Amino acid sequence: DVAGAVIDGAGLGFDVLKTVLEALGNVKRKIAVGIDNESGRTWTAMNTYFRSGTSDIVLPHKVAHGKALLYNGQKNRGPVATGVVGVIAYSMSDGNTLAVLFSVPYDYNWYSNWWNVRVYKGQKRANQRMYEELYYHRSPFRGDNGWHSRSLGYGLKSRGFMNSSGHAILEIHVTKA
Repeated sequence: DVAGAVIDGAGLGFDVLKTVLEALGNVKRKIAVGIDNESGRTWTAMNTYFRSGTSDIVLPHKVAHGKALLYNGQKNRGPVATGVVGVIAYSMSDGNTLAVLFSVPYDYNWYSNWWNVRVYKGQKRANQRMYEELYYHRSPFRGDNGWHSRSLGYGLKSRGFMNSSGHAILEIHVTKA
């Protein structure tokens, strides 16, 4: 229980991500993240940048082709009106970086769920700079209960889904172009 689980790629789906959410218990804002590695490359965890919110687990360290990683986060605990906003960075065996943005706001009167995926040339750690590119400059997807596809370059693509609520799930599949 130091890291999030690694499961058979084919196992990843809505019910797995709801089980992850349920284990966090009834906190106001929380996310279950599932990324299926069908990239044909091994991933090695770099880091998670939390702009807001926290996790009691670290990224699964090694995620082979054919494996999905499970991850989670939740709002900072106590009377702060914040959500859970951060960036996951994995190193790929080609020397590049797979980056995932998740954004779950406190106030749905004015803000909505957002996610993003991208491949960076070389070894790039998750930080505020990467958050700002993925959020403000690289056409994030809305957590609109819709599936979205994108060509990542570097011979990969993504297909993913995020729901629209404060109890958020983010399912992503990286496959071969």
